[PDB]
Formats: sequence, C-alpha cells, structure tokens
Amino acid sequence: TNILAGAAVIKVLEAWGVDHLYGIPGGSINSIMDALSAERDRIHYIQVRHQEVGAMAAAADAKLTGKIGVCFGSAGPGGTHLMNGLYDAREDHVPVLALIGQFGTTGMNMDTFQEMNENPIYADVADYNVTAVNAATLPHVIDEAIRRAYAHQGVAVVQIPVDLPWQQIPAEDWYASANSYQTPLLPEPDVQAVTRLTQTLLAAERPLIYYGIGARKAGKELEQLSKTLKIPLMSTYPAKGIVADRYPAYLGSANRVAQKPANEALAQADVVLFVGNNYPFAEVSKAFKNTRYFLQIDIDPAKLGKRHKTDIAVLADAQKTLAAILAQVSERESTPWWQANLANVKNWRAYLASLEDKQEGPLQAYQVLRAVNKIAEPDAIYSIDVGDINLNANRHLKLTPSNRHITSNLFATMGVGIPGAIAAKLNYPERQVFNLAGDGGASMTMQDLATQVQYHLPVINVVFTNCQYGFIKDEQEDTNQNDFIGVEFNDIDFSKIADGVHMQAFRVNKIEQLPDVFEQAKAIAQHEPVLIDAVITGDRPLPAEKLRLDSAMSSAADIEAFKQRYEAQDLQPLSTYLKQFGLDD
Amino acid sequence: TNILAGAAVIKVLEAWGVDHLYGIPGGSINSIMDALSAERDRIHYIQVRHQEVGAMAAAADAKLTGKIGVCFGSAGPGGTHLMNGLYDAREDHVPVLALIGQFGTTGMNMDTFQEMNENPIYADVADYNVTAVNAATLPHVIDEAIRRAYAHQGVAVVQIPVDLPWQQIPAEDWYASANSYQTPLLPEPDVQAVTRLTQTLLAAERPLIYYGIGARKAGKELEQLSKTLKIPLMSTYPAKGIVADRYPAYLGSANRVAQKPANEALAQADVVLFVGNNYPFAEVSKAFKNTRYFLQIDIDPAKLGKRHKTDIAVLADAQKTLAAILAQVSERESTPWWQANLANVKNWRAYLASLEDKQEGPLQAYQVLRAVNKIAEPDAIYSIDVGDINLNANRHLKLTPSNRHITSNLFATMGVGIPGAIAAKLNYPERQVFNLAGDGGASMTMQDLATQVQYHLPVINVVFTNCQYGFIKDEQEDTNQNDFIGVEFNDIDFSKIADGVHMQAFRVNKIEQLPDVFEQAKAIAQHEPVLIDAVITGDRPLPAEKLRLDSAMSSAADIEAFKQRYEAQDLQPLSTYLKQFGLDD
Amino acid sequence: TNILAGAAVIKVLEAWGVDHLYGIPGGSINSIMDALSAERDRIHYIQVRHQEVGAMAAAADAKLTGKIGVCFGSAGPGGTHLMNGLYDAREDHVPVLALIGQFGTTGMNMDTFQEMNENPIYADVADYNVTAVNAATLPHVIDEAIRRAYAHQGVAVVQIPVDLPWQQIPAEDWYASANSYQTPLLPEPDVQAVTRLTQTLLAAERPLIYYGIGARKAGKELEQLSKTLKIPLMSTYPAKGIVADRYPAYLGSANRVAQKPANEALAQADVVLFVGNNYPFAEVSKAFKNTRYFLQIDIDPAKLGKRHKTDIAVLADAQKTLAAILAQVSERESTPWWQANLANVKNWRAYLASLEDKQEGPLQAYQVLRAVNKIAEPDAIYSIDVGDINLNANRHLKLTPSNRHITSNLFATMGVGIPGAIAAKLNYPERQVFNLAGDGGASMTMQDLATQVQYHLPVINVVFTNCQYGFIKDEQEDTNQNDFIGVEFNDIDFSKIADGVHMQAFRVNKIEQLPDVFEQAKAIAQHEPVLIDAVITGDRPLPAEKLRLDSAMSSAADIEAFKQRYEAQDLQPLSTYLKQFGLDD
Ligand SMILES: Cc1cc2nc3c(=O)[nH]c(=O)nc-3n(C[C@H](O)[C@H](O)[C@H](O)COP(=O)(O)OP(=O)(O)OC[C@H]3O[C@@H](n4cnc5c(N)ncnc54)[C@H](O)[C@@H]3O)c2cc1C
Ligand SMILES: Cc1cc2nc3c(=O)[nH]c(=O)nc-3n(C[C@H](O)[C@H](O)[C@H](O)COP(=O)(O)OP(=O)(O)OC[C@H]3O[C@@H](n4cnc5c(N)ncnc54)[C@H](O)[C@@H]3O)c2cc1C
Ligand SMILES: Cc1cc2nc3c(=O)[nH]c(=O)nc-3n(C[C@H](O)[C@H](O)[C@H](O)COP(=O)(O)OP(=O)(O)OC[C@H]3O[C@@H](n4cnc5c(N)ncnc54)[C@H](O)[C@@H]3O)c2cc1C
Ligand SMILES: Cc1ncc(C[n+]2csc(CCOP(=O)(O)OP(=O)(O)O)c2C)c(N)n1
Ligand SMILES: Cc1ncc(C[n+]2csc(CCOP(=O)(O)OP(=O)(O)O)c2C)c(N)n1
Ligand SMILES: Cc1ncc(C[n+]2csc(CCOP(=O)(O)OP(=O)(O)O)c2C)c(N)n1
Ligand SMILES: [K+]
Ligand SMILES: [K+]
Ligand SMILES: [Mg+2]
Ligand SMILES: [Mg+2]
Ligand SMILES: [Mg+2]
Repeated sequence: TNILAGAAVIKVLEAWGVDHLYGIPGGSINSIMDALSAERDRIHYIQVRHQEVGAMAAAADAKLTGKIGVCFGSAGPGGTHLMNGLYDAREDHVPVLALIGQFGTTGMNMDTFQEMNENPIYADVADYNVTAVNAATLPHVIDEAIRRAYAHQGVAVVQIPVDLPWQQIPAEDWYASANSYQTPLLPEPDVQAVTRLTQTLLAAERPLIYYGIGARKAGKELEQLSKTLKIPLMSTYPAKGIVADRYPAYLGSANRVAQKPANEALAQADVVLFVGNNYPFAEVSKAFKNTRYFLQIDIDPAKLGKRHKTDIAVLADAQKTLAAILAQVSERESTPWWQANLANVKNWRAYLASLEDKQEGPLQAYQVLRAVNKIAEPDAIYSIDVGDINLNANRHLKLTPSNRHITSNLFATMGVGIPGAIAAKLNYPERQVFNLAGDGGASMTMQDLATQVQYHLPVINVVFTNCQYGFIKDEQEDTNQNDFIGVEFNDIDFSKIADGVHMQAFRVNKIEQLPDVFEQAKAIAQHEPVLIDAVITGDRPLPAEKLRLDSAMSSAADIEAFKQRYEAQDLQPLSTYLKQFGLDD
Repeated sequence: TNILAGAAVIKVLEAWGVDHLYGIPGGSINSIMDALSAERDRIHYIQVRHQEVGAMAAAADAKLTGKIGVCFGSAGPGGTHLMNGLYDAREDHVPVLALIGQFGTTGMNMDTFQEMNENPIYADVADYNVTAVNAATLPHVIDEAIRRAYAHQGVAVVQIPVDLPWQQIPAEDWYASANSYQTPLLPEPDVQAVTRLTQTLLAAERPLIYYGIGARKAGKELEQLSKTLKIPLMSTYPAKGIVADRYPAYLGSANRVAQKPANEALAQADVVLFVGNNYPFAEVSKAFKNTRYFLQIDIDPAKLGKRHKTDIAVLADAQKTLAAILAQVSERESTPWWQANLANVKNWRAYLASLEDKQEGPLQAYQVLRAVNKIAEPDAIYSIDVGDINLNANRHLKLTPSNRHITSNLFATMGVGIPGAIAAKLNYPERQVFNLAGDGGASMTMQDLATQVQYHLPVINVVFTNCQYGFIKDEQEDTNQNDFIGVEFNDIDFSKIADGVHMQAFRVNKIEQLPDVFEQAKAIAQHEPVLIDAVITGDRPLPAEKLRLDSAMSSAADIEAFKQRYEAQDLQPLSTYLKQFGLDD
Repeated sequence: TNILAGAAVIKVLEAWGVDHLYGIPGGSINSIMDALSAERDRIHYIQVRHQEVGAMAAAADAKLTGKIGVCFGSAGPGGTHLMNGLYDAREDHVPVLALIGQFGTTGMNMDTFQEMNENPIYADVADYNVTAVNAATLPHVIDEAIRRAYAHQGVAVVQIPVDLPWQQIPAEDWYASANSYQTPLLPEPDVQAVTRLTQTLLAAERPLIYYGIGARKAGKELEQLSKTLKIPLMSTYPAKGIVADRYPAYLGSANRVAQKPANEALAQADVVLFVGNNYPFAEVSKAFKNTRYFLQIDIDPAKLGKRHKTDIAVLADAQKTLAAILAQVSERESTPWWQANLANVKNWRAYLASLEDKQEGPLQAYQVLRAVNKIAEPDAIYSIDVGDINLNANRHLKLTPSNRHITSNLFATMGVGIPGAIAAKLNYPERQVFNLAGDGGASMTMQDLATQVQYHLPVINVVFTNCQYGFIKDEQEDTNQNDFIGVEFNDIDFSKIADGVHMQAFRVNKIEQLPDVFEQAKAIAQHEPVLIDAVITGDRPLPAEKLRLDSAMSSAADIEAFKQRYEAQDLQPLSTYLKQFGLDD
C-alpha cells in the first residue's frame, strides 16, 4: 500500500535506464543512500573520493552514451564540490542530474550545522534548480528534472531535505515518464536552399568544409563530398575522428589546439561551409575576416548567423543536409587549390612523424603519443585532460570513426582525464580506455586513481610530467613582460602516487624505454588499471597560430629560430605549395 | 568610416523587423534614446507612463504576432519596474528583449548615484542576461539576445553602460543575423504511433479531445475530428476560440476559469487525447484520476508524460498529427455519450443566455459581456486582465477563429489589460480592440490610459467595478475562518480617471443603460479610445469547480441553496443526460 | 494546547511593535490574511492598490521612525510588484520585512498555476531570503528575518507556502526575541585622533564641515561649531534640515540637487571635515580634487577612506565626536573666508526669494513651493518624489530640525511621494504631511491616492505638472545630439484623477491663484486628503553644476546667456566676494 519516497525515487532512476551514479554519502543524504542500498542489484552506486570527480564522470557518461549522467553530494561542501563537473555539463550541453543533500524540513532555516539555503548556489549552472518540500511529489520532481535535463541538454539540480525520502507515500500514485521519452525531431533541409548552397560551394575558387560535432553522424558524407568535389576538410578539435585522421585532405583544426594546414588554408579560403559547428574562436581570432561567402548548416536556430554573417543558412540536420548536397553533385577534376592543400598536409604529417619516430634520447610528449598509438586498439576511447595534451593529442592520435575521445571542450576544466576514463570503462568494459593527462591536471584529481583500483576499472593512465603548467607557461612567454610565475613547479612521481593507491605503474624518462613499458601496460590493462608517468622535456610544441616559415611574412632570423626550436627545418609554408600550383597567396 | 554603436544597435532592431518598442528615458539610457531619436521614421518609440506597462506590452506584442517584443528601462528603478511584464513573458514563453540602462563604465563599481551591479537583478527571469562592456561588440550582443529570445522563447536582458552607445565603431564590421532566421521543416508525424493512438481513441466509450494553444493551427481538424467521430471537445482557457464557441460539442475549459460541461465530462471520460496542452491544474486537481488511457501529442520533449502517466505520447506538430488522424478515420454514428454531452452543453448555454438576456435592473458582469458581444466585430481582439473577468469572459465571449484574446496565462499578473490592448492596437490598427479589466487590475495600470490617448489608439476599455478583489473574496469565502480582509474597498470612478487623461468615457450601473452607451463607445472607437466603467453587483459567479446539482453526490439542501445563489434552478447535472441516453454515471 | 502557525506569526509581529503593514491579498497568502483578520485590534492592515506602494510605504515607515516596515505580496506578480520599494529599502539601508505568498507545499515544484521557485527572485535585494518549509519553525523564521533586517539595516524576505500558516503548532513553543533588542553603548570617541583632527581643521585657511544624515543627531553641535569657529556648513541633500535652512552659513548641498554656494565653496576649500556622509558623487565629480586635507568621522568601518584619500578617519558616533571637538575649541574671530561665504549665501537667497516672490503671471515651480512654505506647520513632514522636485524642494523649502523630509535617496525610484506620505500620516496622525511630486512620478503611483481616501489620511498632495520628465529633458539638452525624445508628453489633470478617487482637489496655472487654493487645502487637510495640481512652466531651474557667472572662468557671452535664461542677472560668483574680503580665487 505504501512505499518509501526514496525507494520510489530510485525506481524513477531505474525506469530512466540509469545504470550507475556517483557520489559520497553524508548524514544529509543518508536517506537516499538507504534507498540505494536496497537497490544495489539493479542500480550501481560508485563511491568517488572527491565529488568533483563524480560530477565530471556523470558529465562524461552523457558525453559518451547520450544517457543522462547522475551524481550527488551531501549538503554544503559535498554539493559545492560538484561544481566543476556541473559547469562542464552545462557548457558541453549534456544532460546531468545532480542531487544535493539538505537538512530535514524541521531544521531548515534554523541556522543549524552545515544548514544553509542551498538553492541560490546552483541557480546559475542549472537548467532546473529546485528544493523539494514534499515526499509524495518527490518522484515527480526527480522525473521532471530528468526530462528537462534531456530536453534542454543541461543540468538539473534537486536539493532534497533528508527527511523526505524516509517518509511513506502511496505506492500506486507515483510514476516515471521514461516510457514517453523521445529525442528532438530532426529538421529537414529546404530543397531550394540546399541547391543554392551547393551552387555557391561549387563556384568557390578556394572552398573548405569546416565541421564540428554537430556533424558526428555525417562522417561518410563529409569524406565523400571532399573526395568527389576536391574540397579539403577541416574541423573543430572535438570533431577529430569523425573523418579518419588518415584521410589525405583532412587539414585538422584551427587556432591553437590546431594543425598548421587548417590555419593556413582557412586564411586563404573564399567560401566556407560551416556545418554543425560552434567554434568559439571565430570572432576573436577574425577567422573569417577574408571569407567571401559563409554557408551554415545547424539544427539550432540560436546558432544561425552567430559566428559570422551567413549567405545561406540551413536549419536542418547535418547528415540529411550533407546527403542532399552529395546527391546533387558529381565528380569534379582536381584543382590547384586541392593539390596545394594535399601537398601541405603531406609536409605537415611528415613533420609530425619525424617527431614520433625518434628512437632514443630525452623523452618528449610526441614519442609518448606514438607509443600510445602503437598499443591502441582500433575502437579505443580516450579521456583527455586539459593543457598541452589537447594540442599534442589532437596532432598525434590516429583516430577513426571507431574511436571516441572526450575532454572538457568549452568550460575546459582540468582534472577531467581521470573521471572521464572511469566513465568510459563503466560504459564500455570491453573497450580499451586511456586517460591522457598533464601533471597539473592529473594532480587535481589524483585521489580518484583509487576509484579505478576499487572498481577494478582497467584504465591506461598516461601522465605527461613536465613539472610545468606548460600551456600557461607558453602564454606567459607570449604576453607577459616580467619573468615566468606560477608555471614551473616541483616534481610529483605519479608512479609512487599509483603505488600509494595500489595501482601498478611505471615511470619513464627516455624514448628507448617506451616500447617495453607500453607493452607491459597494455597487458596489465586486460585486467587492472595501470599508470605510466612519462617524464618529458620542457620543449614548447610548435605554435600553429604563430608560424614563422614564410619569407613574405617573417625575417630570415625569426624563421631560423622557429625551425631550430621546433625541429621544423623541413616544414614549408602553404604559400610554397600555392606557388607550385600557380596560385597567389 | 564609423557609426555610433547606438545607431548600429537600432539598425540591428530594424533588421529584425521591430516596428515599435516601449520605455521611459533616463540619463542612464539617454544614449540609446539619442539613437532612437534619429530613427523615428523606421522604428516607433512608445513612451509609456510606467515601465511595467512597456514590458507587458512587449510580451503582448509577441503573444499576438510571434515577433519579439522590445522594451527598456533606465538604471535601477526603471528596469525593476519591468519585472511583472518580464515574468509574464517568461511564463507565457514568448520572446522579449529588455534593455536596461546602466552608469558609464568609468563610474561602475564606484557606488555612485543609482549605480549598482544590475546583472543579478535579472538572472532569474532571463534566458540570456548580460552586461555589455565594449561598444564594438554591442551590436552583436543585441543580435545574440534577439536570436536567443526567439530560439528559447523567453526573455533576453542586456544591461548597457550609457557611454558605450555614444562611442564610434567601424561602420563595416557589425551585422545582424535576422537574414538567417527561419522556421524548421519537420518530418511526418510518426506513422505507427499515430495509428496506435488513433485505435485507442476510437475504442473508447467516453472519449474527449482536450487541447491547448499548441493546437492553435488545428482548429479545422479539431472540429472535423469531433464531428466525424462524435467526440466532444474541451480546451484550456487560453485555447478558447481556436474552435468557435458556437460549436455544439465544445464543452469549455476545466477547473475554475471553466465551464460546467467540461468539468463534468472530464470526470467521466475513459480516454483523453491531450494535445498541445500544458494544463497546470492537472496533478493538483487530480483531473485525470478516473481516466483509463491518456494519449498525448506535443512538440516539446520536455512535456512528454509530464502531466499524467501517458500510454502513448507522440512527439509531433499538433495540426499535422490531427490531420493524419483525420485521414485514417471516417464517420461514426452518434453515440449516447455524444448525445448526453450535446444536451448538457445546450442546458449550460441556456443558463448563460438567461443571465445575459436580462433587460432591466442592477447591472451584473453577465449583461456587460452580452453588451460587448453585441458591439464586437468578428475579428476583434481582446486584452483581458486577471480576476473574475477571466472566468466571465471565458463563459460569455462568443469567439471564433477570427478573434484573438490574450491575458497573462500563467504568471497571471493583474494590470495586463491596458498594455495588451495598447500592443494589440499598435499591431492591428484596423482591428477592433477591447481591454476587459476588473477594477483592481485596471487600477494597477490606470496611468497608461494616457498612453492610449497620446498615441490615439482607439481601444474600447471596459472596467468591471465591483469595489472588490472579487476573485480573492470568493477564495476567502471558501477557505478562511475569519472575516473577509483586503477584498472589499472604496470606489474609483474610472469615467473620471478617463476624463483626467482626456479620454471620453461613461459610467453605467443599470442593465437598461447598456445598449446606448455601448453603441456610443463603438462609434467613438472608430477614431479615439473610450472607457466604460460598469458598476456591477457583488454576485459570485457560479463555481464550476463546486457544483451542487446531482442528487447522488449532494444533499437536497445543498442543491437548493446552490440553485438559489447562482440563479441555476434550470441547470441539470450531466448525470441526468447520461441517464436519458442510457449511460451510468 | 495549540495555536495556528499564522496566529503565532502575527504575535511575533506584535511583539516587535509593528503597528501597521501593507499588501494585497491573494489565494497564495490567504492564510496570513486569515491570521491578520483575527488581530485587527492590535495590528493594522493597510490594503494598497499596487504592491509597490506597500513596499515603498514600508521603507518610508522605517526611514521615519527607525522601526521595521512590513509589507507583503501574493505569489508571483504580487511579490515582484514589491521590487521598487524593496530596492529602495536596500539602498537607503532601512529595515523592511517582506512576506511573499507561495503555493502550498503539496503543489510546489509541480508547475501548477502561478507556482514557481520564488527564492531566486529576491536573492539580490535581500539581506535574508528564505522559503519556509515547516509550520512549527515559521514563527522563528519570521523572528529571525526581523532581527536580521534590523541588525543589517536592510530587507528580509520570507516566502511562505500557504498551507503552513493554517497548521496547528504547540502553543508553548514559539517565541519572539523583541525583548532582547537593544542599542549599543559606545566608548568615548578616540581622544588622540579627535584632538589631531581638530588641529588640522583649525589650521585650515578655507575650512568646510560637510555632513550627511549620519550627523542627524548632531544639529546643535554642527551649528555651534560653525558659529564658534567661523566655518561654513554644507550637507548632502538628504541632510537638509538637520541645521535650519535659515542658518546664515548653511551653504546647501553639492552637485545638481544642490545650491550654488556649496558647489562654489567646495571647489575652494583646503580642508573638509566629512561627517556621517556617503555622498555618492564624490569620485565621479572629482569633488575633492583641490582639497589639501580630508578628515572623516563615520560609525561604519566600511566607509573609512571610502570616498577620498583620508588624512584622519575617526571611527565614532558623529554627535559624540562633534561634541568632543566643541569641548576643546573656543571662539575664533570672523575671517575673510567666513565673510565671503556669508555674502555669497545672502546673494543666493535673494535670488531664490526673487523667484518665489512673484505675485502674478505664469506659474512656476518656485512660487508653488513658496505657497507650500506659507501653509506649512513648523513640524511638517514632506514626502518628496524624484525629479526636478528634489532640486526645487532642496532650494525652496524652509526646514528646521522639527521637520522631516524623505525621498528615495539613492535608488531614486519615482513614485515614492504618495507612499511616503501614507506612511508619514500613519505614523504621525497629528502632524501635517505633504506629498510633493512631479507629474511623471505622481502618475506612476496615482492609484494609491485612493488609499489616502480609504484610510482618511489627510495628506496635502502637490503635483507639479510640466507635461515633461523635466529632469531628464534637461539631461538630454546637455548630452544628446538628436531631438528630445520621451521627455515631453500629454497632460493629465490630477484634479480629475483626485475626483475619480473621491479626493477634493484643485488645479491652478497662475501665480495669483495660489494663496486662496493653498489656504483651502490647508483647511481641508485638517480632516481629509487634498490634491493641488499645479500647472507649471517648462523653465529649466538654474544648474548649480553649470554656473556661468565668473568672468575669469566663462566668456561674457556665456554669462549673459546664463543670466538671461535663469533670471540670474543679480547673482554674483563667489570670486566677487572672495575678492571683496581680500582672498584670491
Ligand atoms: C584547452 C583547450 C583548448 C581548445 N582550443 C581549441 C582550438 O584551438 N581549436 C578548436 O577547434 N577547438 C578548441 N577547443 C575546443 C573549443 O573550446 C570548442 O569546444 C570547439 O571548437 C567547438 O567544437 P564544436 O563546434 O564541434 O562543438 P559544439 O560547440 O558542441 O557545437 C556543436 C554544434 O553542432 C550543432 N548541432 C548539433 N547537432 C546537430 C545536427 N544533428 N545537425 C546539425 N548541427 C548540429 C549544435 O547546434 C552546435 O552549433 C579547445 C579545448 C580545450 C580543452
Ligand atoms: C486568473 C486565471 C485563472 C486561470 N485558471 C484556469 C482554469 O481554471 N482553467 C484553465 O484551463 N486555464 C486557466 N488559466 C490558464 C492556465 O494558467 C494555463 O495557462 C492554461 O490552462 C494552459 O494553457 P495551454 O496548455 O493552452 O498553454 P501552454 O501552457 O502555453 O502550453 C502549450 C502546449 O502546447 C505545446 N505546443 C506548442 N506548439 C505546439 C505544436 N505546434 N504542436 C504540438 N504541441 C505544441 C507546448 O509544448 C505546450 O505543452 C487561468 C488563467 C488566469 C489568468
Ligand atoms: C533625483 C535625486 C538626485 C540627487 N542628487 C543629489 C545631489 O546632487 N547632491 C546630493 O547631496 N544628494 C543627491 N541625492 C542624494 C544622494 O543620492 C545620496 O543619497 C546622498 O547625497 C547621500 O546622503 P548621506 O551621505 O547623508 O546619506 P547616506 O548615504 O545614508 O550615508 C550616511 C552616512 O552616515 C554614516 N553614519 C550613520 N550613522 C552615523 C553616526 N551615528 N555617526 C557617524 N556616522 C554615521 C553612515 O555610515 C554613512 O556613511 C539625490 C537624490 C535624488 C532622489
Ligand atoms: C581547474 C582549472 N584550473 C586552471 C585552468 C587554466 N589552465 C588551462 S591549461 C593549464 C595548464 C595545465 O597544466 P598541465 O596539466 O600540467 O598540462 P601541460 O600544459 O603542462 O602539459 C591551466 C592552469 C583550467 N583550465 N582548469
Ligand atoms: C499584480 C497581482 N497582484 C495580485 C494578484 C492576485 N490576484 C489574482 S485575482 C485578484 C483580484 C482581482 O481583482 P479585480 O481586478 O478587481 O477583479 P474582480 O475579481 O473583482 O473582477 C488578485 C488580487 C495578481 N494576480 N496579480
Ligand atoms: C521608476 C523610475 N523610472 C525612471 C527614473 C529616471 N528618472 C529620474 S527623474 C525622471 C523624470 C521625473 O519626471 P517628473 O516626475 O515629471 O518630474 P519633473 O522633473 O518633470 O518635475 C526620470 C524618468 C526613475 N528615477 N525612476
Ligand atoms: K584533489
Ligand atoms: K500604477
Ligand atoms: Mg604540466
Ligand atoms: Mg474587482
Ligand atoms: Mg514632470
């Protein structure tokens, strides 16, 4: 006749297909804990060592599977620790439910221990943000939170006074609306608009197709359009892998977490097809300053004309639209623009390979990443932290449509490497999972290496130990007048940290050590997590946004210094290739 | 060459097709004022007498036309006065841009005169809420605010430091994205779900179709489905008029701003098709406690299964889905359920007509509304305030698809009568416009009667003067132990208020006075606004939510008392008609 | 035994001595209404016609008496209407309790009618901002709100789910802490700091004492210090009347709501004693750019050195410190600086008298204010709206320590005239009360003229009808490139508005009409409210911040034009008087 309200809440989560959720208990959330305890055979609580890791892992769950991620924190400090993960979910627009403990309704507003008005804490981050005040409606409030988080692709937060989940409510009244769930309708491309878009693209002298993760279902179409029309491809960094990196007309991404060919080509392009893309550097970097026509395809009206004025804007699904373009075009001959870009890409890839292929000497990030490539399965998943690793992984990982990679794309919170890998291994136990992290980022969430151990999650953790916030040191080099500050720090031996949490580990500092250590790690990670602490040099990775290679633009001295510092003696500027094929820069 | 940033901002508004905008100047917004002053031919500034009326009028603009409404207020108190209209826009989910003055950037954060951090003021109400800090990006920020308000169907607020719009910016850089704006092309309604939904509806013994304003494009289909299938129609109050009130199987709305036949039928129905509907009383009133199967059609995933456990919920457009159902069904013969409902409606309408058709004696609301109907053009627009007028207008106005009516549907702010009528006449100068308001609500925004005069907007204002907050008095009668309080007050003669603002007006207190006064008003309003102050009795309108007519449910004494108080001697309960056609209650 | 929680709440208000409170009922606050209804003998509920007037009146109660003001609004729009008065209370740092209705706990978070999370609405304005969730603790939460509002001199807001006040709670448990309330006993002003401050002040060649309302208890000391030491006095505008306006060495206030002698002297002064003063124009106007030494006395550490670099800042009570200074000084002979200032003041007052003393012709603000002075009792209270009236009243009213005057000092919300006068008459039924308001501000709250009638509050309302937002028109003249906009509008006849609310009234447009109309009004207001609508010219009042009188600073042409426009042919610049008594400018 009755059910505990907390039991009904857990049943709502189960109806919505939640397999696992993260948090740390406290008195103020012990009645939800009690309900979880009874349901342990049907829904799986993962106890993390810091609640930020639970929030980041919930966000990562949703990034990976599209299923709402679920986390919780106890009253006060338990919940405020969630923040970096909740802001990640908001900014990366993925559904997350966060439950926050609160004192019982009989003590709220008494200024009792750790008791505060918690609702204003979450107002900014959350799409939906409510304090529950009744047990009978609590299942509905949770259901509402989930349904809104999905519909609005963001964070729903419910503060739950601890007395409510221990109250009996009528067993027959509550329900979940999971049964009724659907994903948003996919809008269709207007036929005439797409024909006009196609005509403009085909009349271009120096076209590019520039896609983001909105085109994640359209890899086949992107690559075929590129091949058929002889139009190079470039992407946002997160969209790496949608088209295989091997594809010879894939230029990479622009700006800083970027590849040289993409920056150079974008500056020359006359027509850009911007599809499923919300590149946040568009305006501030003047990326499209010299673009003649700008063609946009996006499913979200809020994005149409956002990043540059459009000449044709199509409010439609990327794959449907790109398919419709492909269906109305035929094979075109090579052009000078096409060949200049192909040559530039080959030159760039030879540079990257030269860095990877060193066989002995002081270890650099580049060889560590080659060693990752050498042990990587074709459907591996990469959880990447924030810093130089985004830049280096973007250049060196050899991804295909079978891979996934995630980071904190826009909020760019450090520390996500560890939680993202925890989430990945929970969702895909049979796929290989890497955590690629700098030392600064790994430090921030290091304690949750213990969580990988506790749940026997066989992540391959690779820490890039430069004893620096390298990404920031380079920024200070670029902007600051006075000496470096806060960017070089003491060593932490992550192989000893790993030992401390009872994880097998290695530390390496020479290129020649890589093959055997990575082979051992590959094997250990058939059953248990492992960590490789790669002590790397302080070499700055080549700044794709600050090239000094073209004599029409840089002094011979600056060019020589750039080539020496970046081992870039064999890199040519795009203008070399433009000139070979008869085009002006 | 250069342009003032303020001039560019006004050009962004013009690009988006903003015809008119409302506000009151102040030093802190005088640079936007300056830009408006140069653009009088292309954009029409309406100076209101209180900023809440500007905000409510902006919301009403969007309710009526679907185009973003625009309002502003000066720093501090100018902007906080907008709140009731901004919350109306949020809750009625219509796009509104609000500009808020702010001190110049050189004095912000100095604690100078009327200078405060204004951003937190608007955080709750707004979908987008930013303080501008640069002139060159100001046109983009306004463009972004508009594009988000439309995309997210809510309020965008921009706080503008007064120095920025007077700064020169490059003439060639700014743009508006109005040219990208479009509406989505949707796929066909999900074929197999619609077919299954149809079977469940047709199998029902006591079906109802219960629609809201999400079905605004589907009036034809709703009426044809009803006629063909012999299924009565009911609606939310705001959806009155989508199907003509005359339609014999239109039951009205449920709850309190409601009609008897709808409440009675809903309690008996076995299957409800809930279409384009977010009825907020669903759960609290247990409206669907008896319903066996609950079927839904809605465009928004956030609504699927929201208001009741839903057997089939189709994510689709209402009109397309209802047309798809109509295309797969055909004539059903009249059923007892159909005939019982027809009879019940006829009885109810006879009751309402008996109230309307009194010819002499103390004036009641009922005859005032009959007099409105007698002078109303077939495409009249009605701006309705908040209180008993919603209840009475819902019962008595004879609307068709050619009419529009608006109120504050969900936030339910009093005072909207006046601003809604201002907005209606500005958008539709050739259509007759009424403002129907209680004395309490008309009092709140009375000063803006002067705005109708100043802009020669020929609104027909009808004030229902009962010297009460009648809607609240009746609530106190129902719930309060102690004497009435705050609900009966001293007369205001609105004909004298009208005279004070130089508007022609009349005061009436007898039924026999109505025809000549309403004829005069109809004629005056060919050229100028007019006000009729109708002094009405304190009679409580029949409570459709507290019927005492069925001898199986209520004592003879209770029924006799109800019939006496509400002049309802000839009303029969639905059970009488159910029994007449051979159905149990 | 038990008590209704609402009844206990009202007993908490009574314990704290709340005489009267303002608001408008609604379903969502009807349980508090019910408790008020049983307690009419002990607490007096004032039903206003717009909730902003309730909030502004609550703030004014606290401004006048130092006792917490209390207001309420129903859920949603009832409460958001409070905002302009709540922000006034925050910015004028006076204690106010605001109660906000909310849906019952069983329907919160169901998205039911007018139900929303109300807590974020009030977060910015409020010192304390909570949603009650339990009946038994509700009296404590109200008690806490009051105690914090007083302690922190600001707004406490409590959102009350309507079910709670109708629940029984144990009669013996609740209490109020009013019995604990007291004011602190402070140590002596810091002896050595006061002695040093005194030496610096006395060593000055061109000293000024510049006080604000923190010196409200120190009028006697200020005047005696000035007389004994031959140091002129100037004040903030709100501190007008602390020293009688008649005092020959009272210079007035600085900036725009200002008097010529204060602006001129401040620019020359070498030492300023800044007492109980938080003048918000200090930095933006560079008021103290020439000042050699800046001395401060303030009670609040947050103010020490805030407005200018301060040589000596004494943390102490103003009256005690000024008395301590007086006790260690003695007579100084008249100085040239003193004599120059006396002469300057005399010249200025002759100018103002020349404006006042016109006997016939087109009515200006100046003569209306003379007529006010002629009927004013010596202990009159003035509620002043926002606009030119601040400027004109500051110049023309002849105040003494027996008067009070209030406006919205810092938030500067228009519309406060009416509510401030309502509050004044409720607190002081035996004192004469004026509401001095511009037409724009009176328009905003005009409906609450009916509240004066309903409660028989004999306010003398004087509306200055220029058919402009004059204060803003003059700003546009000064800053705007393009034509005036939004600042000139259509007449409202407030004598007819008054007739509509059943208040006796007069409209005048000629100087010679004033004496008889003001005498009639004075007599009417022995028993009932009255309104005088004074139709005044559009003449710009002399801008004290833009003087053109000194031939060393301004061209002869500029001076001739200034003298012509402002009827200022006989005003002399301060330099004339400085030279007369042998000082350089
Ligand atoms: C340290 C760091 C540095 C970085 N720097 C760079 C950098 O230098 N260069 C770089 O490229 N990135 C960089 N990023 C990432 C960057 O911040 C942005 O997140 C990224 O550029 C945006 O990628 P996106 O447009 O693919 O994704 P999103 O911003 O998520 O946009 C997706 C777009 O697709 C649309 N969409 C979604 N579904 C569909 C559909 N079915 N059809 C059509 N449209 C659809 C959406 O409406 C949206 O507009 C960095 C990240 C980190 C952590
Ligand atoms: C004083 C007062 C009292 C009131 N009391 C009552 C009352 O007793 N009874 C009553 O009925 N109303 C009442 N109301 C109104 C009530 O508060 C709600 O606003 C109303 O019932 C909801 O109407 P709705 O569902 O039509 O509109 P909305 O709440 O706006 O919902 C529209 C729905 O349609 C969907 N939709 C939109 N477009 C489409 C599309 N193209 N296809 C499909 N779906 C779509 C939306 O997603 C949404 O779910 C009152 C109003 C006032 C002022
Ligand atoms: C339309 C309009 C225009 C205006 N323009 C002007 C203008 O041009 N000129 C002008 O002068 N005003 C003007 N004002 C008012 C202005 O905004 C400020 O409110 C005012 O100048 C500040 O006055 P104050 O310092 O007396 O009061 P507050 O700002 O309230 O400061 C009081 C100070 O006294 C201190 N204090 C309190 N008690 C004690 C104690 N016992 N002992 C010692 N210190 C104590 C406080 O800590 C505080 O620092 C205008 C108002 C309006 C409505
Ligand atoms: C939590 C957090 N703090 C600070 C930053 C700013 N930030 C971005 S990159 C970076 C340096 C990352 O250092 P590390 O993880 O060591 O990577 P490296 O660049 O040295 O390989 C910092 C501090 C951030 N994004 N997130
Ligand atoms: C601004 C605002 N304040 C209060 C309410 C609560 N409320 C809803 S109906 C009503 C009474 C309306 O009175 P009136 O306009 O005179 O209409 P009547 O019911 O007397 O016809 C009130 C106070 C509200 N919705 N909006
Ligand atoms: C509610 C509000 N809106 C706008 C302002 C900005 N403002 C300050 S003075 C003023 C004009 C006041 O006009 P009126 O009351 O007619 O006085 P006048 O200057 O004409 O005598 C305005 C709009 C304000 N302070 N408060
Ligand atoms: K940590
Ligand atoms: K008003
Ligand atoms: Mg590092
Ligand atoms: Mg009324
Ligand atoms: Mg005026």
